[PDB]
Amino acid sequence: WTGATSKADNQNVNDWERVVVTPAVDGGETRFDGQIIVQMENDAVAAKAAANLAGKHPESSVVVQLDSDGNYRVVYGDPSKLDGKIRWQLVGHGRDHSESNNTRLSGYSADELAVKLASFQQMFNQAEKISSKPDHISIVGCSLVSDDKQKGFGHQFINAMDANGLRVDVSVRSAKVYINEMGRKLYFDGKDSWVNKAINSKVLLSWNGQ
Repeated sequence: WTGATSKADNQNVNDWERVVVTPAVDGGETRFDGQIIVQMENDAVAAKAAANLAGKHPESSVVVQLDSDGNYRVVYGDPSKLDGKIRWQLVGHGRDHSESNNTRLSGYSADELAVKLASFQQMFNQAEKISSKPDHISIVGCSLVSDDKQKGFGHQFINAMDANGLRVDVSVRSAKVYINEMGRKLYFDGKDSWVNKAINSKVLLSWNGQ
């Protein structure tokens, strides 16, 4: 399991596909007062997974599509309701690329991603006339990748974010997709198959401040 084999389509946000959000009928409870869900590539799995996350908390979630140039569009929700400390969820495919140890999320190394998000933080709040900053960032991979490469990117990302002026807690996990004809939520193996895993793994990194 080495994530998606395709090339990340992360350019020209205005040409991306949009998915309708449907309010989850058993949403649940959440810590956060609100959240921004950032879809980082034009991919059907990512677009749907992003919409599914927003569905869980339809009244307090904002879905944003964001390309490599820093351009974005709000495809769901009301950013004006975002205030204070919130959650970010990043949705895309993890990919291992040949000549390096590391992994990349929607085309970006952890450092490149941190630079773009720090820029997005500045631009988005000013454009939308709001005062918000992430308290926690959840990385939601749409392709199955091993536990260790998940942990590796997470550690790189949380340090890179801090070097760009944003100290946030970071979690990393793989998303499941409900497969209607199979009637089950399954993981995409990054290539051509759905995978049923009995056990889900999630790593949570947090600043101690000690």
